[PDB]
Amino acid sequence: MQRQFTSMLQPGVNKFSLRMFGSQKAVEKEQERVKTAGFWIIHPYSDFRFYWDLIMLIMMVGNLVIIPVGITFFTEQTTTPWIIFNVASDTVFLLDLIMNFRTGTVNSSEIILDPKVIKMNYLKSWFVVDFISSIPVDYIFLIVEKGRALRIVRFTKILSLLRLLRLSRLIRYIHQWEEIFHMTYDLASAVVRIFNLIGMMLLLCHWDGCLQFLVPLLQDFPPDCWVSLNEMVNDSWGKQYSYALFKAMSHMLCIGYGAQAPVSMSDLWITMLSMIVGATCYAMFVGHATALIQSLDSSRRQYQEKYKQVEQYMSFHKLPADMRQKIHDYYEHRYQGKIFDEENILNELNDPLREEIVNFNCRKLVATMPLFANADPNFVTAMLSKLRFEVFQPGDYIIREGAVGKKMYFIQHGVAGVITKSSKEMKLTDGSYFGEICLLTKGRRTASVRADTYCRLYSLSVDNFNEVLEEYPMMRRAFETVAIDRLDRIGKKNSILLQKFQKD
Amino acid sequence: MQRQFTSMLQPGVNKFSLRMFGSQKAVEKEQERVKTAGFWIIHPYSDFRFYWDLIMLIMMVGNLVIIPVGITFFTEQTTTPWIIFNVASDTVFLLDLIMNFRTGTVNSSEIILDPKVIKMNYLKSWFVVDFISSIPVDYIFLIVEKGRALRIVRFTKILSLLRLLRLSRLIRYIHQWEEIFHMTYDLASAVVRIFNLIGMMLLLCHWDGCLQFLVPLLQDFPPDCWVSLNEMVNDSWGKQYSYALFKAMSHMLCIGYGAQAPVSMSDLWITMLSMIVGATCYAMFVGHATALIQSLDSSRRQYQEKYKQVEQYMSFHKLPADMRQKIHDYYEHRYQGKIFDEENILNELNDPLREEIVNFNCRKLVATMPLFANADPNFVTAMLSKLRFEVFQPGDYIIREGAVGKKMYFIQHGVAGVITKSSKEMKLTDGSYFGEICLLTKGRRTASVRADTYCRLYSLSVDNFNEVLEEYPMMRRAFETVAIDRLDRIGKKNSILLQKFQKD
Amino acid sequence: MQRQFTSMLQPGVNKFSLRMFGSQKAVEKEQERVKTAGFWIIHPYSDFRFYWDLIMLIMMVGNLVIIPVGITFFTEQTTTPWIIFNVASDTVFLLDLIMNFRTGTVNSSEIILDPKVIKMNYLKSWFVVDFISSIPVDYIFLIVEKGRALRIVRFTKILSLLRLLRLSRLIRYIHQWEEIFHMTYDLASAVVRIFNLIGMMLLLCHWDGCLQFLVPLLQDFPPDCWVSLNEMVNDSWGKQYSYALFKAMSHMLCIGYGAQAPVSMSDLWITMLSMIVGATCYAMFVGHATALIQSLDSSRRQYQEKYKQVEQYMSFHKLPADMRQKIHDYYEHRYQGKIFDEENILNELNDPLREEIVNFNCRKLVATMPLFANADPNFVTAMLSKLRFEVFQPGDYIIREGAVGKKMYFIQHGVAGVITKSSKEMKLTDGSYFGEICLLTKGRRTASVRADTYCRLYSLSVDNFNEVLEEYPMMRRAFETVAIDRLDRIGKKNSILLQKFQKD
Amino acid sequence: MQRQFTSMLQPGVNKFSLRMFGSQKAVEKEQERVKTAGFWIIHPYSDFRFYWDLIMLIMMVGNLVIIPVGITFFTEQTTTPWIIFNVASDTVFLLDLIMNFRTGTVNSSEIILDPKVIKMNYLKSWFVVDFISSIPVDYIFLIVEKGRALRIVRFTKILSLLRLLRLSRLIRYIHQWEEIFHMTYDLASAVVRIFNLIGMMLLLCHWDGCLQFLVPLLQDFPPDCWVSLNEMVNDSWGKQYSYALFKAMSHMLCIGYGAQAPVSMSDLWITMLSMIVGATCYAMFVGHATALIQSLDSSRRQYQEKYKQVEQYMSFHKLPADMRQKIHDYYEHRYQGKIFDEENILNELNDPLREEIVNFNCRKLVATMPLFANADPNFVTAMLSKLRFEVFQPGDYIIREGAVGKKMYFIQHGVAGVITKSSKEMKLTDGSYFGEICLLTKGRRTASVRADTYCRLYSLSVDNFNEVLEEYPMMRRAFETVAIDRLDRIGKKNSILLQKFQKD
Ligand SMILES: Nc1ncnc2c1ncn2[C@@H]1O[C@@H]2COP(=O)(O)O[C@H]2[C@H]1O
Repeated sequence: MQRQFTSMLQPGVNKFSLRMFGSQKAVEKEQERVKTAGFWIIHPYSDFRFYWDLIMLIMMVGNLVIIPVGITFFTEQTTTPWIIFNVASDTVFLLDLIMNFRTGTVNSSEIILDPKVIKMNYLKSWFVVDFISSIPVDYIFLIVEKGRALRIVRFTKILSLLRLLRLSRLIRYIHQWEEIFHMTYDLASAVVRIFNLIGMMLLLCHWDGCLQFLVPLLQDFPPDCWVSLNEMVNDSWGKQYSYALFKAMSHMLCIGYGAQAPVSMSDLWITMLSMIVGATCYAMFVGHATALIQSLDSSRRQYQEKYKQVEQYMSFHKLPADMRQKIHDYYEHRYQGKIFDEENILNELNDPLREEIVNFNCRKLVATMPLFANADPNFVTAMLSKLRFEVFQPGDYIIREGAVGKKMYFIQHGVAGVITKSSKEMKLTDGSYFGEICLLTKGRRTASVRADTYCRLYSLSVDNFNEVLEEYPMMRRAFETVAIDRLDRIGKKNSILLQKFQKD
Repeated sequence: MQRQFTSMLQPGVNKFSLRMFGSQKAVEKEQERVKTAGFWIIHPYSDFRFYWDLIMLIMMVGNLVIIPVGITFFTEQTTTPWIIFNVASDTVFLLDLIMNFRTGTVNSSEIILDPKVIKMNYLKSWFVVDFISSIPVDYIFLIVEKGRALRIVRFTKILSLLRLLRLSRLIRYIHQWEEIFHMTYDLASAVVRIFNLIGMMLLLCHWDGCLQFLVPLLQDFPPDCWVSLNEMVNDSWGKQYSYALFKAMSHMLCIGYGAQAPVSMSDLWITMLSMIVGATCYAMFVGHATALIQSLDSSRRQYQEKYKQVEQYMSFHKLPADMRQKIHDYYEHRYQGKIFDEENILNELNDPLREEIVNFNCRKLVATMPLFANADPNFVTAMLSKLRFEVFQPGDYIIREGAVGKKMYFIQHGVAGVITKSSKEMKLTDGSYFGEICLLTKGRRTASVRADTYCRLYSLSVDNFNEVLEEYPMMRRAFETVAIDRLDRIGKKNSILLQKFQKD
Repeated sequence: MQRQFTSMLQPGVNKFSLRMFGSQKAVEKEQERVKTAGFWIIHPYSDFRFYWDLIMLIMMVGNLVIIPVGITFFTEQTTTPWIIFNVASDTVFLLDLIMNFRTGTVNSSEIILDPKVIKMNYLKSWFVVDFISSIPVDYIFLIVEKGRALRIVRFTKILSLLRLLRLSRLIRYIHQWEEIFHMTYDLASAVVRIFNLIGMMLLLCHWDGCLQFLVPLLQDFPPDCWVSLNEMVNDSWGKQYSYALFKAMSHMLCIGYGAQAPVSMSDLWITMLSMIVGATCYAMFVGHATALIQSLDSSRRQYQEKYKQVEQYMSFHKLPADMRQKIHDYYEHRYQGKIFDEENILNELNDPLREEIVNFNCRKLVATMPLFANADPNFVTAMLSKLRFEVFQPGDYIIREGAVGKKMYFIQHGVAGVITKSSKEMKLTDGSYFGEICLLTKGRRTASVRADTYCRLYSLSVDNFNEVLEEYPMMRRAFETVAIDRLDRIGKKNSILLQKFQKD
Repeated sequence: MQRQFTSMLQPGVNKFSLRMFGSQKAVEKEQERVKTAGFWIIHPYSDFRFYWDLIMLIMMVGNLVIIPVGITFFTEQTTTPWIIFNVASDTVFLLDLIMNFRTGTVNSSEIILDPKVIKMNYLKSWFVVDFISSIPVDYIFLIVEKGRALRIVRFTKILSLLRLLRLSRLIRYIHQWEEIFHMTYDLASAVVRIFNLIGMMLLLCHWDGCLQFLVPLLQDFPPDCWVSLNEMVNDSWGKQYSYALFKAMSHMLCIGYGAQAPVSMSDLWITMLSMIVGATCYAMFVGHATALIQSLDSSRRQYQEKYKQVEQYMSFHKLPADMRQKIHDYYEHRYQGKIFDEENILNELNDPLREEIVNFNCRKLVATMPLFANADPNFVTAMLSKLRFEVFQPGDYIIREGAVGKKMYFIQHGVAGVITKSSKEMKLTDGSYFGEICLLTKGRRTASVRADTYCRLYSLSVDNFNEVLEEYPMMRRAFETVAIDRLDRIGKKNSILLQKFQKD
């Protein structure tokens, strides 16, 4: 199963991968490139690499949690199981270190050159810290000593603490994979940021708890320390840890001290350090929280902000209360508490998508109308692209009689009434259009039109209409025919239209 | 009164409802849809549902407040009145649970399918938690036991604590109804968010207060606990609660500990937990406050921000101080400390509304002018739509003599003076227009015009004017006539105009 | 001096007033309106009113500071000087109350109707609180009693505390005058908001300090209170106040308790209340600070944000590093770290201002050029309005030979070199223009032009140029002449131009 | 080496300098201006000045750190080394003061007038504070005394504290140079702001630590002070300082008190003051942190915000889930999680840069296409400027057969298939163009085109195409030829094209 291994090493065709590299052909090229170095090089966005990093993360986390505690509260640090654990952990880290040379880096296109690009760049960047972390230094030191004890013991713990420098690597890994996870699952940034901070914060607290206890151990439990004053040196490890952790935590969240304020200088300085660390962390957390909160209601906030401008405008012109109310109502009907700019979004989209959206919007209208179903779909598409959405309140004159008409209408939803001299009352339903005659006749509006209820209309401008009809002269005839009947019903004969019909 | 009940079950025609569903016809359709399931199904936006939720909220709140306290500070938990209270409360919750199957869900259109849509979705979503909360588990356990006591008693309290899981339901309800309340009364989001948080925070504090006391009770008041060290075990319930609450509250708001720092591990851990809960809550509160504050002065802030850009621009070109001052003055006059973009807002509005606004703005002007009152209102409307607002400072040449004039003017407010060679001094008042001759003659400006005080003018561009006058050729004649007299007064005869008049 | 008084009562012609009311004539109208009610009514924006409010504010502040302290720490509350102070203060407040009926309200235009508008609205709005505050209730109570003592004494202090309800009025006044002060001196909003909060916060702290001491006094110094445990009942007033204030302050800023955690319930509850008040206040302060900070660097922040978008764009297209660097350099040269949009700002301004700005920008250019100084200033104005600012980096081909030229140029600043076949090297200085021939000839570019150093140019488009020259055909001749000489120098004869010259 | 000195005094030609002054010629002018005053005046942006300020900053920092400590914890303040240090420090400050008269100020152009502009402005601005700081006042006082001791000693320390007023100058310097450093290295503002605050905060803490100890020293260690209660008067200086610092720091970060709550009034008041200082500082820090955090993820946040609007839009129209998914996919492909507006950025850039960018984008396309490599580069440039980027998803009809075609295409990347009646299957690769025939023929689309995979296309509109081809009629012929072959292959003969070819 070498082929399988090879496949694993190369980048898979994931959704994220596709997004990164565009087409699938492009992905293949990357794979081919990878193939140059055999049974050695690993691509940064590979599946195997992901798995490896996952493996690392758990282990790393454990080490960060467990190691300090082990160093501090357990004096028997040369016992079997512990030793076994340590060596094994070190091995994994060593392996990881080795892998980083095989692993490709990303800066432009990813650096796939094995001996030159990856090795020489990594050796001058992060290799120094990593190497120290990977190797078991304390054990080496012990071996050296082998080939007066208290001092040695004291020294060893500090040396062992070098194994905690793996945190940097962990951080790096998190930063890498989190970016990848944004391009997969569409994560909210703020949430992610807060979670990381929380993880960091807790870790720091833990370290402080360990650290505070540790200094006394290192300093041989002097009587003016906090451990000796409470008389909990001979108490169980767990209790001590808890107390230490509590002490650390208080400083972090700005509560208080331990049993008493620190007496000895060493203790005092440690406390101060913790406070400095803690307070800053807390501040950062607060900031993060604020950011998160702002993000969460950003959609709602924005709308309100936009509306505020409208209010200000009104104030500037000193409009009557009634008028203001009307405007407010209109706004409510139009946007329904949702900020967006159709002009921008539609522009951003491509043609087919736009068509799809438009069709969905006006599907009902299309179904209703007799002209739209029979004619070619291309014509329909042409028509619906040029439409512009409008909302009218009840008691608004949509068209006034005698004016110069720039735009016709299409009733998607609601009921509008027609008013003409000696025409009684005529009411229009959904899937009806009005204002077609003034654009055809090139004259004035034959009669007034006023909305009965709230009317949701799709307007079409004159120029657009003309453009549409230059492409499809057969559809104009139908329109003309429709107009003529309406005119007859009304009682106002348009002569030009009649002439045109005769000609036809 | 079954009809009434049915009506209640169906959605009413509220303002919010109208907003949601658009037209009233649409609302009727929803009602009809609801009617399919008889004496069973309840619509989410129904009036009855609202009332039910209101009923729940009070009760729920009471339970959240009262239950924990009861569990903790009252050992006599099997007494009559308490028992009566508990059972009754449980009944209501059970009823509510039953209702959720009858209640429709909102995701698109609301799911009105009774046996399939509502029941199967809710059973796999929130039913598990709810059911546990509703049932009186402790009593059931007791019954089971009936069909050594201390342990049982200890167990029972924890079981009873399951009744506090109703909080989730409460939260859900709040989230639902708050959305509805945004679409009714136009609430500020930030305020709402803060209030909810406050409610939550207080509740949490209360729980902590209860919780802290509770552990000692559960653990049988060990001598190293905070209750036994203060010697307030046998003190009255209320005092204990207060002290406990105080302790909780301090941790929340980051003040301090109780009488002393916790000695026993159990206490210590509890304290730590509280601190973790408390600190985070505080941070969240701070964030919310920040958000609120930003929202409150957002209208003011924005203006300032906008102005800052202007200042920066000036700095970039390194303008003289005098010039800068002038610009500042202009800005002050123009916007009056109010950020808004007329171009956007007007576009957003529909035609009738625009007309109304324009009319209100220029009502005074219309009243003043002799031409506007006599002519058709359509013409007036056409004119006023195309107008563009402008502000001039005293000592600014509005028109310079001999230039090519692109726009005429209309004095809404202020006083402007005309300057011509051997024309002495002429001053114009509100409701007067100037700059009409260059657009009619299609030549140069006959004389200069300079503002006396601050002038608020409505400009009309040449193209727009032409457009207006192609529709109404009768109004042009009047303009021409007006011009001729003015020309005569001046002493500069325009020949083309004269010719036109002769022709007429 | 009744006339003077009358004048004072009426609104003065301040800058703020002018801004509010527009023209000075308008202000006069307001004064006339005011005149309807004689020796009675006061305008809200009057000078006298301002002075009155100033007088109030100091007094009010003093009362807020002094009264609580007096109530608490001085048992001898019936002494002479104190009595004198109190009565006098009350008198002023009573007078202020009376004034509010005379004072006009602002909602639209300000309500100047004396008996109906001002009196009936204020009587149902804020009169209840105010009246109570104004009257000396404690003294009245004492009088009543006159026409067992300890209880009475206890009662009286609480009654006196009603005089602290003037805070509301103070707040109102501050809110009023701060708005006015925005329209005078162009204050930063955030700063103002923070200052108010600080004032409020300190006041609250003071009250808490007083309040904490006060309860013990009211409760007769019970031995389980904080005052009796420290044994500072018989200590001097000042020390007590300080300690009390300290205690209050700690709760506000989240430090700690007093000497010990509160023992008695009353004390405990008070402490809790203070904490609730304090913590919230602190949160608010933090929010305000955040807001202020964001405001302060908003000009800088915005620029950075804008740039970030550019960077993102570059990243999207995956541009070479060199190219990116070039772009960065260009950006630096163009905007100089200053965000602004000329297109918007210029549109916002009126014509004369624009002209002034343009002239200032291109004054140097005008001075340099021989054509601009001799010709009419109108022509110059026309030219300079249509110009568009551009920046070029050294080594950029401004014009390439043989291309179709849409725009000519004007060198404001920097040095550009001309490159033609067998033309050697020609270098242009400030106040020189190039690219004029392609627009005149209506053909192709005669020769290439490349920048030597960083060149700051003003471009003029073809259409604009044509527009300019239709108005002024005499200036075209000069241009033609200039071109011809250049052509001769080059060695490339343009025939059309020659023909035109011949015709001329 | 006087020439060198002179050079140093004058402004160097740095990058920052260039940015400030534009061209290098301009810089020379500044130098010339500087030359008017000889061996005296120093320019604000000079290199020497920078160095001087750097020198000051270290020294100033040291003084701020060291002086207070010296004043407080060392009673032997008249010893040799200390004296030597003090005098030397004073000398430097005196020199700096002298320099400020020689140093030019910046307000517009920098004030280079030596006796009038720089001296008279600085003498009325900041000279008062500075002078006091510079002079050794304590020593002068001592001298005066020379030409009962305890009181004198007490006095002297306070006088010496005047030397701490150099902080203002330091602040000023920082504010100056930080602005300069923004215009050099493109620093993130937020980071800079936070760092300054941190520096300030620490300094304040230090001062508080010193200050707290100092009052006892001044007050002669009264037994009710915090130093005497802990019995650490005779302890070493360092320990005392640490304890004092700790005490200060706790108040700053809101932890607690020292050993006990303050007993004496003096101590108490000091503590309160510290708390006031501390809390405010902490709040400010929090605000700064928040600002920083918002800045850091602003690029990411913005994108998310933008997307939210899209989501809202979708919600408003109530689109199907499938459709929504499609839209999401499109968005992901198009922008790749990166907010930017090409329309704005490109407008902001100049022509050459745009050309460069466009060329880089379409270099591959150019390489691919046979027509583009052979023809003139000018033509290519013309073509590529007018192109518009578009993205298509697999299964989208790019062109539908029979429609009126407004735009042709260019396949940068991906694979698109052509569909015609009885044409089998034809597939196009990168560097191929389609949609050219409808623009040439001025008719309808000959056949449909649908994307196979994700297609990245560059569209060219009809009008733009026409514009391009009016300039280059030779390139049209090639296009026609290409079309004809394609038509032949298809089987649909276009007659007009054929006619044109014949004519040619
Ligand atoms: N000898 C010259 N001196 C100054 N400018 C020139 C000379 N020759 C050409 N130019 C300018 O360089 C430009 C090149 O393109 P145009 O033909 O648009 O217009 C040309 C002139 O404006």
